[PDB]
Parts: sequence; C-alpha cells; structure tokens
Amino acid sequence: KATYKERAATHPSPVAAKLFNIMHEKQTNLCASLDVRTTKELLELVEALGPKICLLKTHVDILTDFSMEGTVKPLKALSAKYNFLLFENRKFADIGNTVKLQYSAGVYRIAEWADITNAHGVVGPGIVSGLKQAAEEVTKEPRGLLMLAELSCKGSLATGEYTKGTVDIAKSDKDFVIGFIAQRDMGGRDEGYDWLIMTPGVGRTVDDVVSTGSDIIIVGRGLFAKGRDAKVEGERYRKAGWEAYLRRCGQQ
Amino acid sequence: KATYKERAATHPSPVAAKLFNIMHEKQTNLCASLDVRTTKELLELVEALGPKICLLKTHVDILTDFSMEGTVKPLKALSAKYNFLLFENRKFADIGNTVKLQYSAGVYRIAEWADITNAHGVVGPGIVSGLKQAAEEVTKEPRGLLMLAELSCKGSLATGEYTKGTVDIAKSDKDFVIGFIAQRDMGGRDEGYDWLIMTPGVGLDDKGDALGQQYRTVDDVVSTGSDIIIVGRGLFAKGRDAKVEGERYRKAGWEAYLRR
Ligand SMILES: O=c1cnn([C@@H]2O[C@H](COP(=O)(O)O)[C@@H](O)[C@H]2O)c(=O)[nH]1
Ligand SMILES: O=c1cnn([C@@H]2O[C@H](COP(=O)(O)O)[C@@H](O)[C@H]2O)c(=O)[nH]1
Repeated sequence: KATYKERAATHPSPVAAKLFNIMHEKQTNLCASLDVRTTKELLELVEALGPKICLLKTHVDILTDFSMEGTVKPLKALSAKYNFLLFENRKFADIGNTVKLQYSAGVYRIAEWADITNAHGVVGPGIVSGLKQAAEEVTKEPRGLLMLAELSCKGSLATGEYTKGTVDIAKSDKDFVIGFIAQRDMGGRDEGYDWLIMTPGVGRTVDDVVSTGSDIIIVGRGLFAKGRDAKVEGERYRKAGWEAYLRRCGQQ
Repeated sequence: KATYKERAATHPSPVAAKLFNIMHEKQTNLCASLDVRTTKELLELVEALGPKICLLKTHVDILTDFSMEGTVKPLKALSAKYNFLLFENRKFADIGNTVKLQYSAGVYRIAEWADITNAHGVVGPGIVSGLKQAAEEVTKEPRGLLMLAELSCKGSLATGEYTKGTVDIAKSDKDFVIGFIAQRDMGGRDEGYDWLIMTPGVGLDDKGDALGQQYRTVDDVVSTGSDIIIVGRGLFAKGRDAKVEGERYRKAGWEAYLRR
C-alpha cells in the first residue's frame, strides 16, 4: 500500500484524508477503544491518550451520564486540542428513516459529533445510502462510514461469503464508505479503492495485524484496565504500531 | 404444521404459547407494522386495529414524541384491552453490556414493555444470551426473541448460508428464541423446534394497485409456511380505513391458514 501521507493526498473521502494526515503527522495508527461507565472516566482517559491516538472509539450506549453539554462538548474540545477523530461504536443495522434517525437524532445525536461510524452490511446498501443522506442533512462536516466486514465475537457469521458481500456493498460508494472493521486486508487497490482497515482485538499481536494489512490497530482495555497507566500504554502501543508500519513494504 | 391451538399447548416458550393462543382465540395471524411519526397517530391506529391483530410491531425510533407515560403506558393498556402482544422493531446487533443496555435502558427501555424483540444473528449467540439475561433482570413478565433470518431489503446478505447460521443460533435457546423474521419456513420440526415464522411485505393484489402488487400475496406466504403476516402501510396509508383493512387482511390470512 501507499504511505498514510500518500493516501491522504489521493483519497476521495475528506474524513479519510483527514485521518490519514493525522496518522502521518502524529506518527500513530492507534485507536483507543474506551468502554467506561461514566463521562468523568472517559474524559480522564481521553486526556491521557489524546497525544498518542489518531482515533477514539466511544461507546455512548453504556454511559450512565451521557449528555451533549457534559460529554460531547468536552470530547469535541479534546478532539480539537489533541487532534484525533471520533468513532462511535453503535453498530447500525437497519435502513430507511429508522436508521437515519438512530444516527441523527435521539438523545445521542451521533451524526452531529461522530466523524466516523460503522454499519452491518447484512441489511444491504440501503444502510449506506440512508446514513449518507442523514449525515448530509445533519452537518456539512466530513463524515465517513466503516462496514463491519469481519467480526471477532464468538459464533459470528461474518464468513468469507458475507465479507465478500460486504466489500461489494462498500464499492457502491467510495466517497462515504472509507473502509472496514476487519481482521485482514480486503483488497480493492486494483479496482481503484483505498480502504482503511481498522482491526480490533490487538495486544493477535500488533506486528501480526499490521503485517497482514491492518492500517489502524484498535486497542481497548489493554490501554487502561487492571491499574494500567493509560499515558504509558498509549505510547507503548503507538510505538509498536508505528514501528510495525514503517517495516511494512510500501508501494514503490 | 399443527394448528396454532395445538402449538400453544406444547410450546416451551410462555410468550409463544401466549401468542399462539391469542391467534386461535381471535382467529387472526395478522401483525400490524406501524411506522408513524407521532404517538397520537400510533394510538389511533392501534385502537382501530386492536381487535384484528395478534401482534403490533412498533417503530419507536421514528416517533418524534416518544414517552413512557404518553406512548408506552397507553400502548400497554391497548395491548391488555384488545389482547395482542407488542413487538418492537429495534434490530439489535451487538453483544455484552452494550446490547443489554440498548435493550434495557436509554429513553426507550424496550425490555420493560416489548413482549417480543428481534436480533441479527451475524454477531453470534452472544446476542441471544445477552438479551435473555437483560430480560430476566428487567421484568418478571415473559419475553421472547426473534432472529432476523431472512431480510427482504434490497441487496441484503441473508443468503442460504447466513440463514442456516442464524437458525443454528436460534437452536441454542428454545425457551427464549421463539422464531424468525423470514420469507419461508425454516424447518426444525424434526429436531423438536416449533418456530414462529413472521413474514413482512405482504399484499392482497388489489385491482389497479401496482404498489401493493410489488409484494407477495397473503395466500402465497401463508400457504408456503409463514405463521404470521406482517402488514405495513397497506393497512392505513392513502386515506385507508385501518379497521376495514385490518379485517380484510385478518380474513385473508386466516382463510389461507385454514386452507393450509
Ligand atoms: O479487554 C478487552 C476486551 N475486548 N476487546 C476487543 O474489543 C472488540 C469488541 O469491541 P466492541 O464492543 O467495540 O465491538 C473485540 O475484538 C474484543 O476482542 C479489547 O480490545 N479489550
Ligand atoms: O408499505 C410498506 C413498506 N414496506 N413494507 C415491508 O416492511 C419491511 C420493512 O419493515 P421494517 O422497517 O419494520 O423492518 C420490508 O419487508 C418491506 O418490504 C411493507 O410491508 N409495506
């Protein structure tokens, strides 16, 4: 693949280009996935990890005290201060006005602040066109979507065929669908697609996933649980992921 | 398949047994799927459709004025008065505490009032065990789950292999997973399973109605294996009389069932 810097200069999606630039500038391909109960704990961890991440994956549905004023406002401020994007967990899986409103409205109003979101492909391309239309009506700010091509939960049904079908759906909109949550490269280069591959469950080792084609490593509890120091772990994983990236052979 | 009455007598799920009995007693296998924007319109439609349905499928996420006091309270009252169950649309698709709270909390607190809910099987059996645990913690009332085995939306990935995988996940809990949202019979009888097959997208081939003719007919789906017909806008859109349409579809669905 091309370097993050190169991909930022050519990508059709403004959000993807913005993310690739952050990665190049901050020398990080680390995404911190934080699943905590309170806004206080969330903001604490984000403050500590901000300098070392390119992306923050939030889990607003498990927060007990989510609010636009108390959660989103300070989170957006941290995003701006430390320069990283916001990716909300909510795994959309519907179409039409139902999915548009689950994304744009409700108490969470995800589309108003989440730079990136993800969707299950099982419901068909309607989830892509629906979320795209909702994003456009909500804000002029760049928005992008990741398809959940390969899941890692036990007994998941994201088989080869399902993944192939998901990749095909992604090809319907290279402007809005910026990549996948997956465990391996999804190809596409020969066809003019440049997909971001974000891989969770990293601790498989960083070297393993980055070598197989992962562009971003999504690390969760390994960064803050069990009395760990998030600032220290943020640097550990950032260094590991960046060095693995530098060792990978780029397109010459 | 055996009759609805017979199936109710031997079903392991209290919710499915309750539903099958409602179907037999009211002579209906009709589920009204309402996707209106206001609670006022919803309550009006439910009142009109109550006597003719066995199940009401709500779409709370599109309501512009949802409230536990103004929406759920009256809905439960109608459910008790007219004897039908509540099925909320929310297509759950995650696991662990995330899916548990999406089902139990938030402003909607779905588990507190929805007799039946549905889940995508793609995430694995964890969605079944998680929703089940949440249901037990939230209320003493019995709860049931439907797996989204076959989707009708354009370009969906509910292929034969995906459907088989979803059916296998349902087999993991016969007490909680009562059936599927599907377009055909899912079998299981030889294995000791009695799944409710609920099928959306049904029409009556009305004269001059190209829109409704895009859908399979009631006779087609029921004679093929569907147990419940999920009818949408054909019940109330275009200035239609919901009570009249409710009876039309109930009649068609029941007659097709008896023919079966
Ligand atoms: O301590 C943990 C537990 N889970 N995960 C991983 O996170 C993903 C699930 O995250 P999600 O709830 O955001 O989908 C899976 O890949 C799982 O291995 C972690 O990173 N850390
Ligand atoms: O007027 C309509 C529009 N859609 N549907 C059908 O309803 C389902 C969508 O329902 P859901 O939003 O509750 O999933 C699909 O099968 C679709 O063909 C109807 O029954 N009538």
